[PDB]
Amino acid sequence: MDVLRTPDERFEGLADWSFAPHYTEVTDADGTALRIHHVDEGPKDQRPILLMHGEPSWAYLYRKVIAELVAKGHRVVAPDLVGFGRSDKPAKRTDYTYERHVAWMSAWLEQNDLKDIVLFCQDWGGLIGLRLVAAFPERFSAVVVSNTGLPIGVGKSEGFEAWLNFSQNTPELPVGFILNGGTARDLSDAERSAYDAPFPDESYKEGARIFPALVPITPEHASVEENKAAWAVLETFDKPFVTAFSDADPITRGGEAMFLARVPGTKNVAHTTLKGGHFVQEDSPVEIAALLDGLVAGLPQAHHHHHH
Amino acid sequence: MDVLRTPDERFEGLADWSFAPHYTEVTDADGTALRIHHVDEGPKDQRPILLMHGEPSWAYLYRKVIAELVAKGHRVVAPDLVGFGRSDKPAKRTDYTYERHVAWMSAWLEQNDLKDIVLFCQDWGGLIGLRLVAAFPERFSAVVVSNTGLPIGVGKSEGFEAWLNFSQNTPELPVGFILNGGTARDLSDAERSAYDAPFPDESYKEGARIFPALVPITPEHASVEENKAAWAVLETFDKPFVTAFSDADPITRGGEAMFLARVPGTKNVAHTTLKGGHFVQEDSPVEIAALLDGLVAGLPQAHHHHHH
Ligand SMILES: [Cl-]
Ligand SMILES: [Cl-]
Ligand SMILES: [Co+2]
Ligand SMILES: [Co+2]
Ligand SMILES: [Co+2]
Ligand SMILES: [Co+2]
Ligand SMILES: [Co+2]
Ligand SMILES: [Co+2]
Ligand SMILES: [Co+2]
Ligand SMILES: [Co+2]
Ligand SMILES: [Co+2]
Ligand SMILES: [Co+2]
Ligand SMILES: [Co+2]
Ligand SMILES: [Co+2]
Ligand SMILES: [Mg+2]
Ligand SMILES: [Mg+2]
Ligand SMILES: [Mg+2]
Ligand SMILES: [Mg+2]
Repeated sequence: MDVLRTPDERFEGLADWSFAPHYTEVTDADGTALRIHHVDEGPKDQRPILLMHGEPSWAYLYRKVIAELVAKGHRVVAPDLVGFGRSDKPAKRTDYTYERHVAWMSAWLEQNDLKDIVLFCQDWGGLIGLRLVAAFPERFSAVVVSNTGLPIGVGKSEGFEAWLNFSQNTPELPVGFILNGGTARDLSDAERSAYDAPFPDESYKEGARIFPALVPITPEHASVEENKAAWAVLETFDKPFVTAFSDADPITRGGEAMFLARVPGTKNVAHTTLKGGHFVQEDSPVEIAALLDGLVAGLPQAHHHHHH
Repeated sequence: MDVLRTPDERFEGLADWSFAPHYTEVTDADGTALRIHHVDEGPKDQRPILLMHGEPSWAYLYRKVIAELVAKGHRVVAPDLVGFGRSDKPAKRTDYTYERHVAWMSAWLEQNDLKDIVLFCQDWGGLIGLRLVAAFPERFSAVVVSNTGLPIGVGKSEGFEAWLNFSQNTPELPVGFILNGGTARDLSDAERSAYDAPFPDESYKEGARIFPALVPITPEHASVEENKAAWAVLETFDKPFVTAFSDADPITRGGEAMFLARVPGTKNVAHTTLKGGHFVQEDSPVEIAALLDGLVAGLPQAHHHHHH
C-alpha cells in the first residue's frame, strides 16, 4: 500500500488536546508497516478504559471524556483508526476493508497487550471494537455501546443509507462540517479545525471517503459472514454490556435492539438514553464519563471472570 | 410431528446394559413434546463426564466406557439423540434437521442443568455436542473429540461421501451390520442385536436414514452458517480440548485438523491416536476411559474458569 502520514505541525495548538502521542507499528499481510496512534493517560496499574471513535472523527472526540476520567483516577486509552487522526492513512479507497480494520486493530490490541478492558465504542469504533470483543472476549471486563451496531446485511437501514448516498455522491468531504452536523451543540471553529487537522488536503481522506460503503447493509457485503460469526460469540458474553445510545441519532438508533435481544450481559445492567446527536461525545461527555466511572466501580460485585 | 416410541421390551436382556433409564420431556417449536433418554451413573457431587454417540448408534456404544469410569468413581451421563436408542423417534425423515437436533439437545442440556462437563463426542455426537459447547461454553470444563467434525461445507470429504451415497441408495439400513462394519473387532450377535433393539422395524429408522444427508458438506447445506458461527466461539475456547481420533476411520480422519488449527485449548494438551475403526468406542473403550480419567484429574492444574 501507498501510505500517507499527516505532519505533526497539524496537531499543534489544538483546543483541549495536549495528550502525548503513543505509536504502534503493525504489519499488514501485504508487508506494509502501518503506524497507529493512541493516547494513554492515567496510572498503568488501573484497568484501561478504552474509547473508540468512528467515521470521520478521531480520538479528539473523546478529549473531554478523557479529561473527566483521568481526574477521577482512571487509566484511559484512545486509539485512532487507520485512515484517521494521527494514524497512518493508506492512499487508495480500495486499500480499506472492514476485515483489514479488524486485523489492524487486533494487532494493535495484542501488541499493546490490553486486558481488563472497559470498552466504550461508537459508530465504526463499535463495528470494529465489537469484533475485538468477539475475537478476544476475555480481554474485556465490560462493554458500553453507543450509536453503533454490528450489521449483518439484514433489514432496511434507511437512516444510514441516507448518509451513505450523500457520502458517496459528494465530491468532497468537509470533516469539521460533518462533525458539526452530527452534534446538537454548535462546535466552535477551533473544534472543527481539530477535526480537519488530520487531513491537510483531500488525498488524506480516502479512508474517510470509503468507510460508509464498508458498512454491511446488504447480504452480499463483505464481512457479513464474519459479523454473523462474531454475534455467536456475543451471544455468550455475560459480563456487563451496557447500551447508551443517544436520543437524536436516526442513523444508528435501530442498532440497539439486537444487543438487548442477543447479549446476555445486557440483562443485569441498567441501560440509558444519552442526550445528543450522532457524535454523542460532544453533547454528553460528562454523562459518559460518569457512566463509565460507575460501571468500573461496580465490577467486583458484577459478574466477572478469572484466570486470563 | 408424528412420533414413535420403542417398546421397553426391546431393551430387556441386552448384553452388558443394565443402566436404569432417565427421561426428559422437551417441547419442539411445533408444540410436539419429545421424550429423550439418558443414563446417569455415579455420584451427583462429581462433575459429569458426558458421552455423546452418533449415527446410527446409541448410548449402548459407551457401555464399557461407562462401566470403567464408574469403577473409577466418576459421574457419567450418556444421552440418546432423538431418533435413536431409547429416545422418541419422529416418524418422517423430513422431521429431522441439524438445527432441530441442536435445539432438542440444548433443551435437554439446560433442563438437566449439566455444568462442569467433560465431554467426549464422536460422529454426530460431536456435530451436535460441539454446537452445545459453542452455545454454552461455560458449561464445559473440557472437551475430547474423536472421529467427528464440525463441517462448514468446504473442501471434499470423499470418505464421508462414499458412506453418504451408500446410505441413501440402500433401501434398508441394517444397523447392527453397519456397526460391525465400522469396528475393527467382530461384534457378537448379542451386541448387534442391542444396536438393532431401538428399531423393531424400518419405520423407526427415519432419523437413522436421513442423518448422513444432514452433514453440511456443500456450501448450500442447511446449518453451514450456524456452524461457521459456532467455530468463532470455538476459536475462543481455551480450556482443555483434546483430539483422540482413531487410526482406521477414513470417513472422519480429515475432521481433526481444523480443531488443532483453530481451537486454543488444543495447544497445552497431549493429543492421541486411538486404535480402531469409526466406532472407536468398541475397539478402545479402556483407553478412552483412561484418557478421560486422566483428563479429569488434571483439571485444577490446567486452565479453568470461575463463576459459572
Ligand atoms: Cl459510516
Ligand atoms: Cl452420518
Ligand atoms: Co520501527
Ligand atoms: Co501517555
Ligand atoms: Co458510520
Ligand atoms: Co461469564
Ligand atoms: Co436505548
Ligand atoms: Co471472583
Ligand atoms: Co410429563
Ligand atoms: Co441413574
Ligand atoms: Co456420520
Ligand atoms: Co479461558
Ligand atoms: Co490425531
Ligand atoms: Co482457579
Ligand atoms: Mg453541531
Ligand atoms: Mg472512580
Ligand atoms: Mg467389526
Ligand atoms: Mg479418577
